Amino acid sequence: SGAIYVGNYRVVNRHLATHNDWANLVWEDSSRDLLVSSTTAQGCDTIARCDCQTGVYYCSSRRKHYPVSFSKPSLIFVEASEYYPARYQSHLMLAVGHSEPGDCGGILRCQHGVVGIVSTGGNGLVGFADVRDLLWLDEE
Ligand SMILES: COc1ccccc1CC(=O)N1CC[C@@H](NC(N)=O)C1
Ligand SMILES: [Zn+2]
Repeated sequence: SGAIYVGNYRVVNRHLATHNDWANLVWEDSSRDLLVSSTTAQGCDTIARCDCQTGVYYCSSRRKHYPVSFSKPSLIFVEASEYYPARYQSHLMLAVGHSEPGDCGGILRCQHGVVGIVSTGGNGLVGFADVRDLLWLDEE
């Protein structure tokens, strides 16, 4: 589990969105595993606007933050899970790092701010849904 709180937005994995998220929906995209809902309180996270390929992510199954090198956002085939059939996911970045299904939502960050959230993984890989192209998260 986990979310990014930026401005009056909450960014979560689409597959973990709550009824309150759907009833306060701003934007969602199944092909990216992302959903954004509105919030009453202002958040403290800032979004990175950069091309970093190194950062640090939070892994709940280890209660630890790990440094990682990650690929550029791409279209990658993701295996079937309890939440999606096997399909192509867009804007996904892969890295070598531990992950388990419930690690989705952990933040990946660089020196510039939040880069994305854990979305996929297995066998010593972890995949992150990028958010750096969503420029509208920084305004209104
Ligand atoms: C972090 O995911 C894993 C880690 C280790 C093993 C297996 C997984 C995959 C998994 O169970 N998934 C459930 C949510 C689905 N998200 C998506 N964007 O398709 C991925
Ligand atoms: Zn950066």
